[PDB]
Amino acid sequence: EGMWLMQQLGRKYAQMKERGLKMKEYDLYNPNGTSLKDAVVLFDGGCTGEVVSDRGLVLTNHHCGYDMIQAHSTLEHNYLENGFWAMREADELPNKDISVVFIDKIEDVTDYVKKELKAIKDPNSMDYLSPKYLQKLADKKAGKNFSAKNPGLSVEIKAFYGGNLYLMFTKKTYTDVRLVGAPPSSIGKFGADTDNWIWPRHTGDFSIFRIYADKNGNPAPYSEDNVPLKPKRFFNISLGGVQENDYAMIMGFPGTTHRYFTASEVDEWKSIDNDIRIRMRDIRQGVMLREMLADPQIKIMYSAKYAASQNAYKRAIGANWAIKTRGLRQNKQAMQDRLIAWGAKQGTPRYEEAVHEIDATVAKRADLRRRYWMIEEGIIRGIEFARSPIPTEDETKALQASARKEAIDKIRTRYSKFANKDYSAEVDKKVAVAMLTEYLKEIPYENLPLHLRLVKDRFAGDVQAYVDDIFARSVFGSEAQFDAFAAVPSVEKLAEDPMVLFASSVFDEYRKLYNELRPYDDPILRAQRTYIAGLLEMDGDQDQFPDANLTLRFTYGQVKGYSPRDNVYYGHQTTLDGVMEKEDPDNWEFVVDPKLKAVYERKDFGRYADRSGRMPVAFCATTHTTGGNSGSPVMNANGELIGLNFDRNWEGVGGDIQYLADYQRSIIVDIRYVLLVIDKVGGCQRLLDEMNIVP
Amino acid sequence: DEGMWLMQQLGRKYAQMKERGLKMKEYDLYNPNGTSLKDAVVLFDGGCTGEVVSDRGLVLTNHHCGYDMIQAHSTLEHNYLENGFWAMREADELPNKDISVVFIDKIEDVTDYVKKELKAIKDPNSMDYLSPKYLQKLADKKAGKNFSAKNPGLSVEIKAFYGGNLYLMFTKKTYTDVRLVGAPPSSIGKFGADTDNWIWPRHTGDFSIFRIYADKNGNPAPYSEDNVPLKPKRFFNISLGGVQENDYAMIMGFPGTTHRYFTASEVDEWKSIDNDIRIRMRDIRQGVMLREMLADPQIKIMYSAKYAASQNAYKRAIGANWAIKTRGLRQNKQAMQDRLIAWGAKQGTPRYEEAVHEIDATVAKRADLRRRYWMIEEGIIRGIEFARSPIPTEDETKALQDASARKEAIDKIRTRYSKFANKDYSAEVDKKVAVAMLTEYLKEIPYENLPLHLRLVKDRFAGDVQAYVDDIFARSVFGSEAQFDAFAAVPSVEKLAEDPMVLFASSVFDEYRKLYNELRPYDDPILRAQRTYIAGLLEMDGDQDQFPDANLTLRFTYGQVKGYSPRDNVYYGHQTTLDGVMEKEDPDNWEFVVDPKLKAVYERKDFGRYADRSGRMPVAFCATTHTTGGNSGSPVMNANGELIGLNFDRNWEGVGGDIQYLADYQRSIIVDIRYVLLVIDKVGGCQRLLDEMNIVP
Ligand SMILES: CC(C)N(C)S(=O)(=O)N1CCO[C@@H](C)C1
Ligand SMILES: CC(C)N(C)S(=O)(=O)N1CCO[C@@H](C)C1
Ligand SMILES: [Cl-]
Ligand SMILES: [Cl-]
Ligand SMILES: [Cl-]
Repeated sequence: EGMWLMQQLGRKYAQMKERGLKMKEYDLYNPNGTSLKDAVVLFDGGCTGEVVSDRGLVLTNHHCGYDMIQAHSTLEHNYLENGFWAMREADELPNKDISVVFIDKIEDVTDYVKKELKAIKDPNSMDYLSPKYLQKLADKKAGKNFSAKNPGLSVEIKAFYGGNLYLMFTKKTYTDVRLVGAPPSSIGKFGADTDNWIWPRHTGDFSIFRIYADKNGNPAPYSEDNVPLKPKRFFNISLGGVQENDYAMIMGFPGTTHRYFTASEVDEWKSIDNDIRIRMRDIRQGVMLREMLADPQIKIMYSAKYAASQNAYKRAIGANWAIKTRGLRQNKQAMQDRLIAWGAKQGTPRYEEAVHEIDATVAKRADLRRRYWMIEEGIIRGIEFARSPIPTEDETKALQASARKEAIDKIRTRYSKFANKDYSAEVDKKVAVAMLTEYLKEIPYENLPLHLRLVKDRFAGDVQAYVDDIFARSVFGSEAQFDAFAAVPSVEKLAEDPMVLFASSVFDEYRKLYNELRPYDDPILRAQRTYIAGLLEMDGDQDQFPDANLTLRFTYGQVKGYSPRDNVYYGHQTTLDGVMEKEDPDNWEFVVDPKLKAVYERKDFGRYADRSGRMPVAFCATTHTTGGNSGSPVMNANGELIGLNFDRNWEGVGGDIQYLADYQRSIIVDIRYVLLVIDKVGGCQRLLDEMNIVP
Repeated sequence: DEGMWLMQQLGRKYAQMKERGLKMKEYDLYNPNGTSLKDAVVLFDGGCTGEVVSDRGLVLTNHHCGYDMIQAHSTLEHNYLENGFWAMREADELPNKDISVVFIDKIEDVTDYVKKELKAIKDPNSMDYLSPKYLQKLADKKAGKNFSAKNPGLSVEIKAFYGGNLYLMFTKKTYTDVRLVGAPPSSIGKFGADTDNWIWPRHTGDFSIFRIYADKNGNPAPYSEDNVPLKPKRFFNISLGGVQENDYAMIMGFPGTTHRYFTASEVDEWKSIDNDIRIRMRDIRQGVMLREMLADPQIKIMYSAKYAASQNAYKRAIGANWAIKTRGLRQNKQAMQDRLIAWGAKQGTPRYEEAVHEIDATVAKRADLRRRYWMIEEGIIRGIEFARSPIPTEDETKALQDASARKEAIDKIRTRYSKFANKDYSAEVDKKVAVAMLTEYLKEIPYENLPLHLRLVKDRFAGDVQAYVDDIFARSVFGSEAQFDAFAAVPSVEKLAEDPMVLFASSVFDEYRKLYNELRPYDDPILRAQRTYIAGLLEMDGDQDQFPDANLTLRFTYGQVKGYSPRDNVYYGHQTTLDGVMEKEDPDNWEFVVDPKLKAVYERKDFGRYADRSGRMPVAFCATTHTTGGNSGSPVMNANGELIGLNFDRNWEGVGGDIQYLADYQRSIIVDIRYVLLVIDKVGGCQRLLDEMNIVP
């Protein structure tokens, strides 16, 4: 059920041992010594990774190392499509802007932070959650020249439990992290977007990196003189596999959860956030799909934009399914009613006052939040010409010196980036007509961005005419229209341009709504500090975990499938046979790598197949994970690596608010499948040889 | 693999059935010389199965089987199709015109008699051995002089089995006064609607209730207010004990057709011609139709039924091609024929190998013609609505060329034009469908093989299909209402003779008939070779584990209540529940609306004695019985012969089961009798129907 702090391992250890954990507590996490925790990294700011060799080899997801694989891909060596396998360490590719973070030490600094906070005076101060304020406290505690006396090391203080607990992290950051191996995208991204959030899953979602450092193992930026890192700890690879009900545990960096939402916040999340995102994205995607299916050239230009819109659309559908069917609202209502009854018995009304302040803030910001999501989903991300060029103050105060030619070159560069090889003005006019028709039906005239008032006032309610006019008269409506403006540029032409006025008008409303809504966050945050303090004082810190905040957490559960619906059971494990069942050579998402298909036909599974002779691919577990847990190590009862977490089923996405024991699962790529691909597909034996593989 | 056995085969199967769980005595299930459970099974309205469930002639069948009767009695004031129907007294049961129920009174093996009569061979290539006219002359000769007059209600029929190696005579008793008694609302009767057709898990309460009426002596009689309910020889007892995984289950019914003795070349032909063309052409047709229906709500109303009708055999062809691709159907037919050929070589008889060779040679020779036939049938005949536009008859053209018969000819042509261009016809949607369908057709069928009018695409329109179609509608008398009325005011034979739509329709129907007539002669050598082929198969491996092909005659099948794994890591259990109906509820999707009375029964758990041991309300179950079209409405029996459900569908993964039974995928989809009784009770409130049934604890 939870995403536990490392400090909470002592308190959960007996429950974990009862659930099957065999390793000693301090071998998993030791606050004053080397432990398994030391082999876990924050990979490139938002993923998790793990050290799997004494030479700094790192495993993470294919989708986590995707940008690095793509940056090294060319028409001559397309690593994204064919995979990449460095046959020697010297052939491993450096990556600019990459990092791996080790959590060297973790310390509870609650009393220190709370004592420092007593000097505030203003009760409503938000310094208790300020990264700038907490960094000044972290620097004071670590010392004046800490990073100079301890190179590669840095300190950070974070708030937990709404500001009721503070931890200081000492981090070791390495920035020379090289690409070592990757399967082809047909394996690494087998499901592609069709299987995203889906279980059963048949994706070999892994990539391999290596941490490099100076001669002493200290962090150093890229240098040809850097040597592989010999770490304090690395994971042993298990080849024993998994069976149903086996104990499994994960360490990683879950980003965000909302476990302490009031019932009113669940209602708001459903009725505003999710319903607007679902309604607006379905309109956008519907027009886009019609156009992509009618023209193969439109499919090429819009495939990535369509897939990017679908990802959070599916998340919102899964989240709304949980609100509708798993009683999330009701369970938050029961959680807050229990605290209110306990507060009434203790003679302390502050918990009931805190829940009331959250409800009153939610109810007061309702119309504004609705207007914000409507413009963000409907226009800001819904219509491409909302992000068309807006001339700066510097650019107009140049057009009306020879700096007129420089202003036009800057505007031209932005026009060329908006109307790029993937932009269709015709598809965008169609999407805008459907999106604005919905937007104009939902947002009253007095609440519209100023330019949108022209639909009723100037165009007699004809949205199609309004959109046609924007393109017909705008300097960004076509290449010929821009070039005619660029030849004779007037600031009066730009100031009256229908597309400039639309873009300016919608961004002005988006910012005015953002600025008006920002003040409502603070009373809710302040009330949550009191609310969570009451919850913890009443039921304790065990069963109720602190919300995820991109910090190192552990979660434990079992390898177990689930029943998605009446008479249907999804087991705990998928096989290579499932990849072959899904093969469709004329659908790019489900093409099968010929070397992999041959391994399957010949049953060349070696030491990686299960006892039945079947090749496993992926498994699922009752661990509690979220975004940020991509690439996380999945451990055995003995702490040996059995897989990498890479996704979670859509039925469990409401698990960020309420864990769903009968539906929520972490989707994990089996480590045996990872090794079979490195071995029989990549032929990269040296990587197998440097890992410590246990029989 | 698993079969559809003749009643005659119950004796030789009985010990296997008993070891698989059957508890009832052989002659209680079927007895050729007495009353048995076979006497409670009926052929319902020519193509469904039904069963008698009371001593007062009450009959259960599917909702989709009694659908036309429920619809014929529905009005805006009493919409029985939508709200259900529950006659609260026998006098309130509604008569139905053109309905029938057929009882299989006697079944007799007449093989020796038919084979002796056949020896009077004028031609050794005669097809009389399979002729309904010839076999009826033999049935009439055996039954006697005016048998129908001496035994009113009874009739005799002889059918060929095993490709003409076995003949059975059936004595049938037909009743034509069959009244509507009860039906759930369509939201229960067709809950999955087209989305869940061929789908397991399934949550549909697919049942309807009728009653057989007869004269005072229980003899068949057409509808009369003086008719009384039939007291039958036998009826099914209803079980409330339910089902559990691995329980024995058996069915009796009338499966229509199978192709269990196809050669490997016939499987290849079925895949590469029949199925690939139907799939390719229907996907083009459906794709254009769906885009138009999604862009215009009025087009969705007009084309929903045509779209759904096209999809049904399209999904069947996809499921059948999945089996050919993944279950080795071709290979298993090849192994079946190679084994017979090896055994024939050892026996010194080359006739079996010669028979398989004749089938292969006939299949290979008719390939181009059969491809051209399926291409025109799927592509144009079925694919394009203006192919079925009016064609003036020889008598209509003669009437137009000096009498009052001119206005008679115009009124007949007008009636046909009005039926073609009806409230559901869109000329614009049809032009779009025709442009996509003809583009595919013209790419597949060479110029010299085209219907004559289609040659104008290359010759007159420079290959522009859109211009050719636009021209058909712009210049045709049937292109619009105003164009027809202008023709009707000044009709000339010459206008009709040069009409582009008339020429298109005539041209495509001429080619369709020429292909049909050229292909028909190839059926006979295959049929004659199959008589020898199946004779060899039976002489070699016996009439024990190879059943005769289905031919709309009474058969039994047995298996177990068991689910299956459709794909890697996915398991579909053997039983669905009322919770599955509630999970599927979508009030703004007509297919998945839930009846408010049913939703209340679920919320209150008002399941009575109908719920399972765990308090869950069962809906449907699936079994390893071997069924096909014609088995809708079939009784599903317990090990004791008690009714446990009604068969109503089969999963798409098992549709290849008409050629090769698929033990790990093929299932019969059955509505649980506990759910039927729950709906009659808590939804219909029709207690009298429960009271007349014999319900066993
Ligand atoms: C194949 C596509 C079109 N979908 C039906 S889906 O399975 O991806 N589905 C996953 C989650 O529920 C929906 C939001 C979409
Ligand atoms: C998109 C898919 C999942 N279908 C809804 S389907 O109706 O096309 N399909 C159902 C399974 O059996 C096939 C023969 C047809
Ligand atoms: Cl380290
Ligand atoms: Cl012979
Ligand atoms: Cl099978």
